[PDB]
Amino acid sequence: LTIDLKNFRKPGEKTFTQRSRLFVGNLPPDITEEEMRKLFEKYGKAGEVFIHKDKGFGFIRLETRTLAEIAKVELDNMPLRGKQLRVRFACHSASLTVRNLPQYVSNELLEEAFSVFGQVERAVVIVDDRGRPSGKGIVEFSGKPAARKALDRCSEGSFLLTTFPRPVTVEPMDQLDDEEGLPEKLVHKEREQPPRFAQPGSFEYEYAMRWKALIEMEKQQQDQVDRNIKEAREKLEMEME
Amino acid sequence: GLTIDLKNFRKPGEKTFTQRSRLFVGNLPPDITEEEMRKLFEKYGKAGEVFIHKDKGFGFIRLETRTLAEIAKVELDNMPLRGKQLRVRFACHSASLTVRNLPQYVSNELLEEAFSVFGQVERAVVIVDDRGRPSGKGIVEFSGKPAARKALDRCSEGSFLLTTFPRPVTVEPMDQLDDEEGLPEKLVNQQFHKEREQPPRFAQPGSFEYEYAMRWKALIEMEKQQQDQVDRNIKEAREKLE
Ligand SMILES: *CC(=O)N1CCN(S(=O)(=O)c2ccc(OC)cc2)C(C(=O)NCc2ccc(OC)cc2)C1
Ligand SMILES: *CC(=O)N1CCN(S(=O)(=O)c2ccc(OC)cc2)[C@@H](C(=O)NCc2ccc(OC)cc2)C1
Repeated sequence: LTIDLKNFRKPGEKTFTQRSRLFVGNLPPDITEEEMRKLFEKYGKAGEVFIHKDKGFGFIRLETRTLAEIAKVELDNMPLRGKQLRVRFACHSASLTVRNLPQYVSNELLEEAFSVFGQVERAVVIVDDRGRPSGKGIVEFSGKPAARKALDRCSEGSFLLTTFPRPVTVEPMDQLDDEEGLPEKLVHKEREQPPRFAQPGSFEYEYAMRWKALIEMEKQQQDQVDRNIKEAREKLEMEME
Repeated sequence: GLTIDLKNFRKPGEKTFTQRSRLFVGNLPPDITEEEMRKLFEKYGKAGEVFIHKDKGFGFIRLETRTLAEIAKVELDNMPLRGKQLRVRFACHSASLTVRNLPQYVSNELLEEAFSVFGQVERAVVIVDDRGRPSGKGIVEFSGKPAARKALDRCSEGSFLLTTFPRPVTVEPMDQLDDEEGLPEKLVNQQFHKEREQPPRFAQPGSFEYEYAMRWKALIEMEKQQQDQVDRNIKEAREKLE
């Protein structure tokens, strides 16, 4: 009910990062940076506010992500001078996936390693439901160039995180919104049928079945690819002794 | 000091007291009671289900809104109570599903009502990309494990069709993954130092690890040029059939 700013932070969490930046769209036309701060003025001070008055949307950075998530629920679809403000988390411009993490790698060892290409805001080695590592990681930098450095250096180079000499793999993080998704308000031939199970003997069944048989050979063939890739890697694992 | 003040503002339509506002609460003092647990989270409104494991030590508590359980998470995690230091996290989801091969013109509400034929859906979502286009994937979250197993089972046996186009959806079990909390330093023996005595660095060419790392690299090079043949080979058959 009543939050103490100046005491509202997850441990280690950094302030005014790209993760606590908001996209505020479907804006009124007379909107200014001054009025932007006014809407979010209860969430404490805000960092940068960039407002594309031509496109009718803008950005504002808050202190912590939870502050922004609070804001996002209090101000989404909020009516402002005729239009309904849409409020979402902004895309991360320097987010990176890391595969082939070793063990005894930790959120901190990652932030330490990747810090060599620029300022890291966050780095987390993703853990399964049993608390163990998956081999995947997240590394979010302060700005684009540090991620283009990290991306490029780790593709041409061989970046080893531990004594074990299998280098890590580094790809850009796909910026997908899996909270709001696609509502009906957005978006007739394709709807004129309901969700149903394709019934045997029908035309739609036969096509469904033609598709599922094509996924089969696609899986069978992929399976032979990652089968001998697996055992080649596996051979390699042996010779290290 | 400066503050924020809220009240009772939840979106309409959004379901409440789902698995997604359930907090795991660990490191409990052994004399913890339910009555005392609710008083603890009473800042954040009346709470739904409260569980306390038999040997005390940990429990769970449904809050109303995911965003409400966020606020309680950061204000109460690491909080001392009777000397112990509470670990607050979100509990896992026991009834979560990813769906692939979605047809176009599917929405959160359609997906939701589609999969209700198997049980109580609490959330559906059509994952979109950076330009707000559907991604072809989606999440379906049920309230109970039996519903999500039913939706799994009936969707590998049959061809579930969400629109008129006869391309059946693919329905897999949501891999439970923590990209929020990860594996901190404090949560990690002897091979530990075997492994951690080389700092992060690049392989220096002409070294017993550069030659090895190159091998690991050449296998990635193969793996990719081989999957492309398959991509090639399948995309040809895919078009034919269509
Ligand atoms: C996903 C996850 O973190 N799990 C799976 C089961 N639970 S839970 O926290 O998801 C959960 C279970 C029941 C419930 O309400 C009745 C709410 C939440 C987990 C957990 O915390 N248990 C610890 C555990 C048990 C067993 C194993 O391996 C055999 C590992 C961890 C963990
Ligand atoms: C990249 C970015 O800042 N966004 C966030 C706001 N929206 S979104 O609501 O579609 C969204 C997509 C992905 C996501 O990942 C976390 C979060 C939100 C975006 C958006 O609509 N950008 C404007 C735009 C400009 C041009 C075009 O051309 C098709 C489309 C959209 C993306």
